Amino acid sequence: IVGGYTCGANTVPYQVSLNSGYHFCGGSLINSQWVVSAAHCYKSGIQVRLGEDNINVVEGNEQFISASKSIVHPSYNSNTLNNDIMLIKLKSAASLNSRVASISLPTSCASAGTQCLISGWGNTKSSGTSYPDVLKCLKAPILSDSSCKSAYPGQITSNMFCAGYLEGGKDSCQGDSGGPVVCSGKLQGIVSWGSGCAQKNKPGVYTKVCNYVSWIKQTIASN
Ligand SMILES: *C(=O)CCCC1CCNCC1
Ligand SMILES: [Ca+2]
Repeated sequence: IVGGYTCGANTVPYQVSLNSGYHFCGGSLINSQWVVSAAHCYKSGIQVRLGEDNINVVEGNEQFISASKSIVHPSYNSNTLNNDIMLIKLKSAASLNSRVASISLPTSCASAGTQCLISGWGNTKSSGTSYPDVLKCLKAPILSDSSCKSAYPGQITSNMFCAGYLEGGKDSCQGDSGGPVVCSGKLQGIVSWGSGCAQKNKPGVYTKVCNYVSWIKQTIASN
């Protein structure tokens, strides 16, 4: 996250770190046995780390659970990143409480101007790499579809939305992929792609979760 602040330990209880010997993507806990992340974060050998703040030190509250299966959306397109969403089932259920809790799925989509919270352990520099130890947060608004399409002509599908600042300086960045975009207590987006990090006129693009609620519910119910 570039231009963000330190969230504070366990203040984002649904945030998870996907680990393969190092942190490579974020995710969101939606129930005790399932996490939602981005399809482009897929790989085998994923260990889900819950209740984290400093990802390089065991501080207490951490729960490390292996993924039993990962389900990439059947229509995911790696070239356009359309349908960039994946579900991960945990080998055992997580222990929920105040430091580890699930986030609710939306009932309606959010409108332009809604302020959301984006969090993650991704790069904090737009020009070069600096990865933080603790979780960073950023408050960002959802932009209008016209500003989003004017920024990325021909690349925005109806399963994506832009959030951020056109002036540059504040954005999600590499390492934040797969993580949550929460607005009014509902998971509305997943960090997906953008051009560089916090560049002027190039906001971040997020997977529009409200378009997948029935798919998520139906997939969880059958697995
Ligand atoms: C995931 O970490 C790949 C890059 C994610 C982009 C970075 C720029 N802001 C939008 C998300
Ligand atoms: Ca830790």
